[PDB]
Amino acid sequence: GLSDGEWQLVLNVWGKVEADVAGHGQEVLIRLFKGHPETLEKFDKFKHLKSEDEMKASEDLKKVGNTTLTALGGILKKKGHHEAELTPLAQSHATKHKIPVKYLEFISEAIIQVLQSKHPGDFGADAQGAMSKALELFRNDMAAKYKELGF
Ligand code: HEM
Repeated sequence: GLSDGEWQLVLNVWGKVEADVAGHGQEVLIRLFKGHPETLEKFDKFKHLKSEDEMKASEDLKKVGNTTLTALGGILKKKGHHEAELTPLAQSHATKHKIPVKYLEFISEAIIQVLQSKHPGDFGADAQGAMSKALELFRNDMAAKYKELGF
């Protein structure tokens, strides 16, 4: 339940992400791995990255980051009516990448932390609150799909 007004602030912030998705994507993943290092273990391609300097140099990290944020933007733009963009995501993350719902909370916070560090003048009190409700709706739908898949 975001109001139209909140969907709008979400989409205005998202616009800044879209002017550089791969740079924001890389920062988001280095923020999650620095803050919850155990999340790094689900990424077989990144098992072996040892420093922030190796994460910054990694070509595959830039790509997964990019892919992650392109898929999130596609959902957000649906404004809550994302059942179909969401199912395949839940299927893959539940059954193949095996991501627990808590990890969805860690990535939500890295996303907020990156928007906050990069766009402080555009990520005021209002945009913070709208963004945060949108990520929460996203986690709650994911969790519901998980339960339904029997996980
Ligand atoms: C914003 C929430 C997320 C979105 C939108 C997202 C999106 C995606 C997409 C679109 C793919 C590629 C296709 C697929 O396998 O479904 C992918 C792959 C993957 N995701 Fe996520 N993801 C999210 C959260 C996470 C989290 C929190 C983790 C682990 C902590 C994770 C782990 C993985 C792994 C291990 C892969 C395979 C990557 C590879 O080596 O190519 N995802 N993700």
